[PDB]
Amino acid sequence: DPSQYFETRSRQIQELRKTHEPNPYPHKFHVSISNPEFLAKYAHLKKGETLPEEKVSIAGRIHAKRESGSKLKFYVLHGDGVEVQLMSQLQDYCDPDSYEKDHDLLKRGDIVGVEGYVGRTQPKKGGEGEVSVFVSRVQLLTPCLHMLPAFKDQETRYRKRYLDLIMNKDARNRFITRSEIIRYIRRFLDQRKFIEVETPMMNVIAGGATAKPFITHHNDLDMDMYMRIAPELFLKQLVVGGLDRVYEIGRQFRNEGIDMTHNPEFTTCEFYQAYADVYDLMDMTELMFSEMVKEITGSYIIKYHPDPADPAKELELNFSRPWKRINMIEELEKVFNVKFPSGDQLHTAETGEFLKKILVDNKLECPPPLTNARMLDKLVGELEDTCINPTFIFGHPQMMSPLAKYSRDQPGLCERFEVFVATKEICNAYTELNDPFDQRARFEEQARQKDQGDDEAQLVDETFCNALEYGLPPTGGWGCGIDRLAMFLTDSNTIREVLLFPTLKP
Amino acid sequence: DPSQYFETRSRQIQELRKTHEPNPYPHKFHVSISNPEFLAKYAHLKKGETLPEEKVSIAGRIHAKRESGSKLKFYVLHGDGVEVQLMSQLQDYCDPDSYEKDHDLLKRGDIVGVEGYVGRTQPKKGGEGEVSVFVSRVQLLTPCLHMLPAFKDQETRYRKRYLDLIMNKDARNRFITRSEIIRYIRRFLDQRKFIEVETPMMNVIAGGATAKPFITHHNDLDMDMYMRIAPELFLKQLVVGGLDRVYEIGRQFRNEGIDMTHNPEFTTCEFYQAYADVYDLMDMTELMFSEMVKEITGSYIIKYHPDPADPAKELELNFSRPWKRINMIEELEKVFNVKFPSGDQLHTAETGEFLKKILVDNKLECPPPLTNARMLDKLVGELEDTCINPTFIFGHPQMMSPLAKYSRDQPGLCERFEVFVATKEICNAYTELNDPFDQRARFEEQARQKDQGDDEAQLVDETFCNALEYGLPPTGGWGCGIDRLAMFLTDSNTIREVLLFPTLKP
Ligand SMILES: NCCCC[C@H](N)C(=O)NS(=O)(=O)OC[C@H]1O[C@@H](n2cnc3c(N)ncnc32)[C@H](O)[C@@H]1O
Ligand SMILES: NCCCC[C@H](N)C(=O)NS(=O)(=O)OC[C@H]1O[C@@H](n2cnc3c(N)ncnc32)[C@H](O)[C@@H]1O
Repeated sequence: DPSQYFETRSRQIQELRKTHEPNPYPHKFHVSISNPEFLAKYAHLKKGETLPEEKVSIAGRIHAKRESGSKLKFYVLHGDGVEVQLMSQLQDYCDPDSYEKDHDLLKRGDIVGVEGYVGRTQPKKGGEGEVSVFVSRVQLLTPCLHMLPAFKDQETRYRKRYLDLIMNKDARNRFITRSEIIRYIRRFLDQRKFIEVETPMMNVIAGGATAKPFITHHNDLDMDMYMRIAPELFLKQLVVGGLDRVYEIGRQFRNEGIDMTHNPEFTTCEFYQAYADVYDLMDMTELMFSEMVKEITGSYIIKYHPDPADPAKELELNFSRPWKRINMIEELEKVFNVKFPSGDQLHTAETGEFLKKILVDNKLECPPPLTNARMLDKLVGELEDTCINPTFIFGHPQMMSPLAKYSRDQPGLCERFEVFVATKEICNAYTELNDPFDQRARFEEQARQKDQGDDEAQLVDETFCNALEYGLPPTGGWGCGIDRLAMFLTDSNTIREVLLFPTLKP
Repeated sequence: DPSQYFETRSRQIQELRKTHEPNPYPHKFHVSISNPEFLAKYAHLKKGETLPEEKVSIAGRIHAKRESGSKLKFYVLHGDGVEVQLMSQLQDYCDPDSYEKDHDLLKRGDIVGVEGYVGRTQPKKGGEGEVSVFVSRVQLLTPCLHMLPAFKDQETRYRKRYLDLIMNKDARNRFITRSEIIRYIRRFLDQRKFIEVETPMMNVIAGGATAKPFITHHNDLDMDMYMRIAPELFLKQLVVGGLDRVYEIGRQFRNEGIDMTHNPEFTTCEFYQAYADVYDLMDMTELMFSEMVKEITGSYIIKYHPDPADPAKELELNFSRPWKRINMIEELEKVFNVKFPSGDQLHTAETGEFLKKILVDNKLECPPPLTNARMLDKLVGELEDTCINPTFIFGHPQMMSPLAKYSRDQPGLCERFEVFVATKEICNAYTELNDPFDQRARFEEQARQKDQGDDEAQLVDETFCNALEYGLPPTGGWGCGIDRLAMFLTDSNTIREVLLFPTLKP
């Protein structure tokens, strides 16, 4: 029957394309007022009151149609996230000889334009009225050839996102919220005289993060190229150039598997501020995010539901300042009740045995290669799993942070922090390593990590090294995951529901 | 000697990293006031007047250093696009025993922080004074290991953009202007209740334009994918979903050669508005662009210098409304003094012979394949080459516009326009083709164009065709080249000077 409806409506519309008495695909319809403005402009009307002088013209998609008798029909239009009811008595219709022929063509799902006047209906059985258009003329703008469903399934909603947006309206709101998150961040940085810049997405070396890149080829120059995994190395060059405050909100490309917090392409905001350090960035972060949550949510506290198998599970995310701050190695010592190496020894093979002994005793599986950086990163997860409120984890070792500046007092650690919300990492920031001598050392250490099997290690970029030799000022850098911010502010348990068209496993 | 300077400064700084008496790479310096704010706050000072009570602390890069005698030195700092002079008498220096040792370490090009008070110098020979910092303490923040040049060359500036920004400051301004163009467009659309969205950059089918795409591979899913050449087909699906007004400012990827108006990756703004048509878009375009030019330039008229071999050549770009409007085929008939086919016959092989006869008689070389769409596109160039002011070219044929809606009165043409400025195409817009029956026809016609050798033809996307069957309202679509807008508003004769890091021919 769905196939029968599609074939019947197709032949009907196809005939109208030849005959053009209704002209099923007209060019222009003049909308006098949007549906939301319509409902707000005339909400003051009392139940039963009408203004026949107030002529309007609106448009939208038919979501409901009912007809009682032959001289009365009702419609419900969806438009701009608002539902508007139409009432078409025959005494209100201009040209009553066209009344029945104009209506019989309209089916549920069609885009229609309608003219008429304003009034609030008076139900005999339910009361409270409804601001409606008292139809004088109705006109088909675009016919819907398919029968719309009466649709829970998840991964069909991702291939036909447009159908999801038609049927739910719940999806529509969270993508608007995602837009508002991005515009809040731009406002925050623009007001601080940041310059919005754009750096290449196709590079000969993909640096600035630890990830596997996408590869492509430019035919005209017979040149293989990597899709960028981060804009970091370019943005620091701009700061070397004199652009003291830059930021970029764009797409990243990382060749990794899909899960509830990972997409092969995703949006991240990175900003760089000269003459600031981590402690400036820590105050910037919790000022920006706490006040963003209150402005968008209405409260400093969010109720998040992480488990899709148990929607009753409720987490309470308190973004109130000050945020909890913890030192990584200090708390790792408390988690496992053991004194860790000094910190300048965290790269040694003796430390590697120490880390693996903790992993196998606690039955924590670390996928190979078992470099000290990866093994420790797995151990840090035991800290992340109790960070519900936004929590700073500070003091990453140097073997894990090839581009973060060494700590001014703690020997083997870096001035670096990550923020975790509901156990997920939402942003990464540190004091920019502006020391070309130490930078070379970190790049050599990464090269040795790749020698033991870590293909995602960050090897040296000599142009970036040249910029550090000309001089990068003391600056602070910062990067966040926009998609993950959208998850927690829209109460989405998966990243595939804050992405309009998520990467499809075909 | 440049190598000798780099090796000498390296050994010197390397020693300071061990000794740490100066500590060549300190962590944090507290800037009391930015250099531009400094020059504006104290510009009221008269020549010779000082305020020893007003203590400041600023930072920047040394661009000039002079020393007269042993107790007086001058510096000139560059910061935030502003140049500030430092005066360091020994009577002003706190701890005079450190005065000479603190200064001798500083070389031209170093990032330094400086403290002192405010005053305007009084030159005995040149007058007019200069608001200066009367130094009490100077401190090295980042040493510059390389000798800066005394630098015209072009393509070395693209590989070391940071060096370009250090030496010129002329480059710095046009990238700020480019930022202001993007933010003007966002303001224009945001004020009209547009939603800023993001659509995939990695698709299984790259549609929405006529171009050759980049190909890549996702390992986890063993899946080949195309980098997007346009977001159009996704944005129309959002309008089918109920997002009546959407826009996206992001990167496009087209595998084509580099020239003065083409980069393999470039930024384009596309917006889609339901219930509007070309004539709405034409007024939107010349309202947005004319008022953007006046707000950013200060005038409705721009002086553009297109030829790099002849910088004296000056074009006058008048963005005043109304803009000139011309019909494509109507003016092509006047250009060649010949009546063109009816328009519904422009796809036929008889028309193909007609087009080639014009091309070979006028010695216009069209690279194969010689499809009617390509041959006509070459002929249209003869119109483009006299469009100095922003000019609409309206009425493209259907064989050239597979996604533009057919004209309501002109049989074989589409409601489509392109805007040309100084003979270059800056934007492309039309009435969205919301007719799935005719859309299939256009996709079949493109498939036949590919059969005759046009590998860039737009073949069918069946998911997008499904969305049109559910119903796309009558909408108008619009797309512009941000990089090309930046060229004309910054007086840049090549696209590689409005791109921070342009694609490098290695
Ligand atoms: N100089 C200071 C550091 C700047 C940030 C650094 N360049 C960077 O790339 N950070 S990152 O940790 O690699 O990623 C940034 C954030 O993006 C998010 N992210 C990372 N990978 C993904 C994926 N795959 N999908 C979605 N979001 C992701 C996550 O919240 C991260 O904290
Ligand atoms: N539905 C209305 C039409 C929307 C626009 C359509 N999707 C589109 O892609 N237009 S385009 O003509 O293919 O490109 C848009 C603009 O981008 C610019 N452009 C195109 N190719 C390049 C390249 N290679 N570099 C820089 N700028 C470029 C140029 O000004 C074009 O007018």
